[PDB]
Amino acid sequence: YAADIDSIREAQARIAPYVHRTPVMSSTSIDAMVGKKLFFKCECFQKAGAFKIRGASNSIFALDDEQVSKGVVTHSSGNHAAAVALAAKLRGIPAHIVIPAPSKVENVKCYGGHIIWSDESREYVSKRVQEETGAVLIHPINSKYTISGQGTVSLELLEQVPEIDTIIVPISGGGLISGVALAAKAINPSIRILAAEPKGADDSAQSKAAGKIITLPSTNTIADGLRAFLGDLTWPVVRDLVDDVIVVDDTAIVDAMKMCYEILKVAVEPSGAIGLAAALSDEFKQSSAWHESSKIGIIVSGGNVDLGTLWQSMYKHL
Amino acid sequence: YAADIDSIREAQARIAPYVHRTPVMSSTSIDAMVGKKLFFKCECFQKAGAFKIRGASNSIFALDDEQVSKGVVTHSSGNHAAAVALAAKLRGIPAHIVIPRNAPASKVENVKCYGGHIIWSDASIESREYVSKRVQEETGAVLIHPINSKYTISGQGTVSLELLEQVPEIDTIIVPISGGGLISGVALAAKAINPSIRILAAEPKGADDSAQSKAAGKIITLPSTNTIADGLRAFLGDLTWPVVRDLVDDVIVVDDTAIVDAMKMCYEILKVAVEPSGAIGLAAALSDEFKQSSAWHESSKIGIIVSGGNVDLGTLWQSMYKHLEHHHH
Ligand SMILES: *Cc1c(COP(=O)(O)O)cnc(C)c1O
Ligand SMILES: *Cc1c(COP(=O)(O)O)cnc(C)c1O
Ligand SMILES: [Mg+2]
Ligand SMILES: [Mg+2]
Repeated sequence: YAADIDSIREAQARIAPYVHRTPVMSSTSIDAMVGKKLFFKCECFQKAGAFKIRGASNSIFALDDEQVSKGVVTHSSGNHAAAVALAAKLRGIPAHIVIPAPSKVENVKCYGGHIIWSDESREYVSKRVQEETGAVLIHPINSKYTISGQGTVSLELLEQVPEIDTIIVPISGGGLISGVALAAKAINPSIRILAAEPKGADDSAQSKAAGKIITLPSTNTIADGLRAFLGDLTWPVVRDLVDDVIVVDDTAIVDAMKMCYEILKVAVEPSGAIGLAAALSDEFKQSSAWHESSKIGIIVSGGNVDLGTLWQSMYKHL
Repeated sequence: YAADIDSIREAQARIAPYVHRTPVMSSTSIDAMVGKKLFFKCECFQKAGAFKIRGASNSIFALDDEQVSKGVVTHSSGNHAAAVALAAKLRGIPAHIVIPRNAPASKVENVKCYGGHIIWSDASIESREYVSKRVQEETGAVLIHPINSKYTISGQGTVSLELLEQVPEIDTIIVPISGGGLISGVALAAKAINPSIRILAAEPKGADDSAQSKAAGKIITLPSTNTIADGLRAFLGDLTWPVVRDLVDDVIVVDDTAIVDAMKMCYEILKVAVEPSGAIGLAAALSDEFKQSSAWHESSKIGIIVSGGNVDLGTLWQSMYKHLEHHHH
């Protein structure tokens, strides 16, 4: 596979000065609903509001002196942008960030990212910047270094809760779940890894059922971080090391988000709540994975969400 | 004073099996805005969504078997109602919770959630008290104070025992104030551990009786209150006032738009789903009043007590359910 336990441990050593060891939270009330013990790995509390700084940090700090000196570049409309900007700030090198985009821009400026605006056009702008500067491209999902950084989530989780027997992971490009599964399977081959995916962007579930990478002409989900398709380095992990993809609709995602805010008191983004929706779902509850499970890790992947509606009403109230 | 370091340590041992040791969080972004290092003590992650289970657990578990046999009773439209119901549930005893009939549906649900025996009342304090008195007469249940008692103050002081162990370098603590139970416990424990620690209250402009009381040199009340900080509308009690008078350096008064700004920052930067009352410590830390004060110049490492996360976000959810439909359309 594109990463392994060795590369993941190298990642952990490399990024440990720069990322938070994020907390695990639980709730007896949610536990009762599911009928199992849930452990929420809170990457919403990671630097920049999501897990992606791990992969971005590993990618950037892994570059030698010669390479990194040209800066880094990426095009992104989401959490990857801020992650690259922060990782580059920590390394001391420029980050050229081609946007787009929603708030997610403010997070890049916060880290001194050099924003180069896009309108196709994303790739052309990213392409021109690369040709002229030589800046190294940092991938949101599909590389050894970001997969490896992402797997550190599993190293921490299994230190924090060593009896975890199943892990539910949100899926988009599959970087997070690939790193998580690779690290976890290496520490304990009997751990079950399950993906959580929205109905209107259910390519990963289709892919697994079809035995081949499926792409979709469009996607239809409020889980804005979950609209990508699998890459050629992540699909093999999804195919071989992930038992199943639990598919849930957006209403279930919102229902789960509501629970995160109201019960856990964690201000997650919709994409970060989907693991809980999966754990609450009939599809999961009526399955063998459920019957065999006892202690389930849930990766709460981020918390970057625009709640401007809320604030407007409050300021209107006066 | 009504409590002391020994009471608070007895509280710690008594409640340790029943409450969460809550985490401390920080943010380099917020630190740069204040110009200081902030440490958020997250009582929003405490059982029942707030710190009050500490005081309520202490009060309930301190009782002997016969005392508790007739149950416990309180009156509250807020977080205290649920804290008493939970504490009572943890010991396996009845809780008579006197609630006004017009109390938020969310706060009633939090009581039902813990199996509280609800006794309904009219909205005035006099009504709540009249009902609370009759329940005590009919049952002999023992009254659990939200603010003004040794056991409640001692339980609240465990917040400081944790926080000062978790971040020993803390030199100032900003604490939301309403009846003054939290800040009294926090101050008594913190000062005993380190008498040079600065304790600051954070209070809404539309409910600034603690600030008025400090200036007057005795307990002052207001003819009404006017704040979105719904847990901060009470007045000081005769056991909390002495501690506020002697051990709290200053009351930082902020308006409701500052509170909303600080709540927004809690959500967007810290990723913590606080209630408005729980954000006021950050509003205080961000204020001109604080930044131009002597306390700011003297301070370096500042603890902020994030006191709770129980807030009705119905408006958010309604908009989200609407948005996902349109999105599929
Ligand atoms: C990108 C993202 C994911 C999915 O990550 P992949 O590695 O693309 O599967 C999940 N949650 C959040 C918050 C994200 O930003
Ligand atoms: C009650 C309450 C306070 C105030 O506590 P006192 O002991 O009355 O000063 C602060 N924050 C929250 C969230 C509360 O419920
Ligand atoms: Mg998908
Ligand atoms: Mg007041």
